[PDB]
Amino acid sequence: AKIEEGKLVIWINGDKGYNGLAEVGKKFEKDTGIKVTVEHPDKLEEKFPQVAATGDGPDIIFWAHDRFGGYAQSGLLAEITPDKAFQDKLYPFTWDAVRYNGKLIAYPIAVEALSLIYNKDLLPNPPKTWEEIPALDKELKAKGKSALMFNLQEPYFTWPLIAADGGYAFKYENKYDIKDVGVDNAGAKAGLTFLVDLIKNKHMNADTDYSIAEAAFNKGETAMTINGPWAWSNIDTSKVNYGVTVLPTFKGQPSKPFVGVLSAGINAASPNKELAKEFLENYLLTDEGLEAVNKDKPLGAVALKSYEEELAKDPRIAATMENAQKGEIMPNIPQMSAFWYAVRTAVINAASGRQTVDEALKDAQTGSELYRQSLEIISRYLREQATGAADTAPMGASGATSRKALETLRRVGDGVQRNHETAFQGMLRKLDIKNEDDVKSLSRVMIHVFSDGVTNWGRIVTLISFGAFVAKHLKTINQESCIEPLAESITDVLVRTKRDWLVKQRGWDGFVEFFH
Ligand SMILES: COc1cc(N2C[C@@H](C)n3c(c(CCCOc4cc(C)c(Cl)c(C)c4)c4ccc(Cl)c(-c5c(C)nn(C)c5C)c43)C2=O)c2c(cc(C(=O)O)n2C)c1OC
Ligand SMILES: OC[C@H]1O[C@H](O[C@H]2[C@H](O)[C@@H](O)[C@@H](O)O[C@@H]2CO)[C@H](O)[C@@H](O)[C@@H]1O
Repeated sequence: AKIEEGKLVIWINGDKGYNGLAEVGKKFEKDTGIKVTVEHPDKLEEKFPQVAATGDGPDIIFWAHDRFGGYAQSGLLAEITPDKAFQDKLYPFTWDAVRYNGKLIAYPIAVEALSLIYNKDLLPNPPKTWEEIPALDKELKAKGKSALMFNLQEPYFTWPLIAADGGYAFKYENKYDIKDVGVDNAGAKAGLTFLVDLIKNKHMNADTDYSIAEAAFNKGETAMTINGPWAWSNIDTSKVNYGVTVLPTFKGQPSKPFVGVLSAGINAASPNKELAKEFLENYLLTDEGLEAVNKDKPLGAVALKSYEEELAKDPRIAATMENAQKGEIMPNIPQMSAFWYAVRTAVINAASGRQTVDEALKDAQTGSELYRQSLEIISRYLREQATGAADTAPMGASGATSRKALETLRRVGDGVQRNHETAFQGMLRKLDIKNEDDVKSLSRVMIHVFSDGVTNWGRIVTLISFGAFVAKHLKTINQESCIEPLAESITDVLVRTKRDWLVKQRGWDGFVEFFH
């Protein structure tokens, strides 16, 4: 659980040009004598947060920018401080994607969007609408072919259709109303229903994954796929005559892909930060570094202006950027992980018939909102307990649940602190909480005490009640500013460790019901 000094270990996804990246790594070694090892582990985006938390993991991690806010919030990423001469070399909007709480937390590499990829020998004129695909499949079935196959196991691929008629993740208005989540509105239902009808009508198969769709397209069995620039390499190898074009419309509106910026972050625990900065700035993020990677697997529209000027002339890149402009740049906020996990489950379940569309997307909504809803409740309870007066500000979206949960919490939590005063007092003294630093350390003890045994609402109340007990203390010793970080810490333990149980209860609505 310690990163070796004097070399660089890099993680990148197995669908990217890791062989090309290693070539850049060989050029680095040739100059510096430093060995660069490139790995592509399965589920690297899930592994990185676990291993980095213990001071382990790679020196550099590559992923789309959406995951990096969560990493940064957890303290896992070194701040990046390029000089102006280096910053000026990349498009300002790519830097924006890797900015979190005012600070740059990675190097942007390339802009990625999904496009429609089509076999020009089977389909000289690709469909402009989703709606015409059923009839097109019927035509192609008569030839022993099919219209469309794409990965149905990852929600990234289905999201453009879900968002077309009005589905959205976190509402953007001045900022991201994390409280306003749009995964179960009429637009999202209409899009996912269209997909589920395609499967029911035998135009697609719920089990199709990345590998199956890729093989089917690259063997000329299906006339269309939906994929990103990284996929073009393998299609070149297959010698399918393909084009890349704008995704189909749904209900007269453009498909709206979530746009990712492939980004390179530096592990906060790396003893090799200067090596990493040197590698990224002066080897990778150059014309020749990016070309080496791009020649292995296309990056998309790269962040480096000098090299993108060349790539932009490619009609596949123009198509990529057209789709991107119709879509939206992903948030990098910490709750994106939870959003993706919820929507993944919803798509799979609706596709398989395990849930209806309405059942599936309702669960997704609950799952995506759970962090913020929980924090509203816990923060307000903590602060009103500590100060003696309630917060007057409006709840917001799903404000009844919040209000009702806080009402219930007050009633059911009243007993608890009195009833367990002695044990709460004893635990308080052993913890010796004095400052914000102490608060940040509590996470481990807290997890431990809330571990094992059973899960029920009473125990959740006990968790939060001790929270309020600590908050009251923090206020009396003039550390009122520590209550909000205490609330965040309790929320994080709750929603992570109890996610599936919470969603099963219909979230905080279950709580209000249970103590009715
Ligand atoms: C093992 O299975 C259990 C355990 C519990 N309990 C009882 C005791 C151990 N307990 C519990 C909590 C809430 C979870 C942790 O809460 C926090 C802890 C820390 C360190 C922080 Cl900083 C914060 C903000 C919250 C307790 C919280 C405080 C104390 Cl002092 C105790 C406690 C008591 C009472 N006696 N002792 C010796 C201690 C250490 C806390 C906790 O989860 C269970 C259940 C089921 C329930 C229930 O139905 O209510 N409870 C409360 C359980 O499953 C069998
Ligand atoms: O499906 C959810 C998944 O979507 C995105 O991951 C993409 C990634 O951006 C692409 O570069 C490519 O590798 O395909 C992935 C989908 O399989 C998000 O970036 C990711 O965080 C999320 O889990």
